[PDB]
Formats: sequence, C-alpha cells, structure tokens
Amino acid sequence: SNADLRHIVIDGSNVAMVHGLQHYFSSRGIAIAVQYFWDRGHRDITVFVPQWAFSKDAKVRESHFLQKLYSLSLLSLTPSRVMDGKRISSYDDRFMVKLAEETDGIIVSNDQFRDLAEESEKWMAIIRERLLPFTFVGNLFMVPDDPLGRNGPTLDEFLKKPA
RNA sequence: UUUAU
Ligand SMILES: [Mg+2]
Ligand SMILES: [Mg+2]
Repeated sequence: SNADLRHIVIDGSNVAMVHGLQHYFSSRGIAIAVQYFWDRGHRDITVFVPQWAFSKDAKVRESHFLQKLYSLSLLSLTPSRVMDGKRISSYDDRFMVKLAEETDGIIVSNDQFRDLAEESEKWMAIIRERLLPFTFVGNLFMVPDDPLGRNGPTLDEFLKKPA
C-alpha cells in the first residue's frame, strides 16, 4: 500500500483449526486469512504449516488451498517426521517468532506464546506488541479494530511501521 | 510441542 506495511506471519495450523471448529484442519481458513491481508495491500506474507500437512497419510481438509498458497510463494513448511510410528515435529511456534523478529512483522494466531515470551526481552516484547488474534464466522475472517484493547493502537497503526 | 484456549 504505502511501503510501510508490516510483514504478516500466519500460524497456519492455528488458523486452520479455528476455521475447522477444532475438528478439521481447514485449509480454506488459511486462504481466507491470507486474502484478508492481501486485500489490505500486504505483499509480505508468510504462512507456516508443518511438513505433515502435505503428507498423503494426514487428514487435512481442502488441501488444494495449501498447494495454491505454496505456488504463490506464501507457504513455508516446518519440519516433521514419523520415526517408529511416532511423529516428531520441530516446534513451529519458534519459527513464527524468529521470522517476526527478522522482519519486524506481526503474528496472526490465537496462541498466546507464553512459553516463548519467557525466553528473551526481544521475544517477550514481540509477543506483547505484535500478536494479532482473530475470529471466524463461517468463512468470514474478522480481526479486531483494537488488537491490544481499548488503550492500545488501532488495527491500521498496528499493521504499519512508524514511517 | 499433530493447532489453540
Ligand atoms: Mg503451534
Ligand atoms: Mg504454542
């Protein structure tokens, strides 16, 4: 938009699960979230999902949305593997906070990241000021005008760098 | 830490 927009880091698992009412990994919800930011002019957007969310064996709903996002250079995969029928995953939350640190971006998630805030002042601060929670109503993605509450910034300010 | 609260 104005080249002062922040990078958007999306917790894909969290978004998909909310869209799927904590039952389905609903890929459509991730595409809807991306479209929301895209429509505001954001062009720096990264969705993290685990490697398993492309595995043939895994139950993911409407997985072709993930393929669309991958091909648009919007999707990155966090490591996971099955050893002795035991799935081991790298903790995806660390990638999100790290990327947010690298980019001065915000994280779209209803996760609170309590465990990672405790780990440094840089990270503690990202988690206090750069976390953007969200709601779905069916296929309508809704984000608060007041992401940090009544005395915090507006959404518009929140999604920009002081330029 | 097979996504959260
Ligand atoms: Mg997570
Ligand atoms: Mg977490």
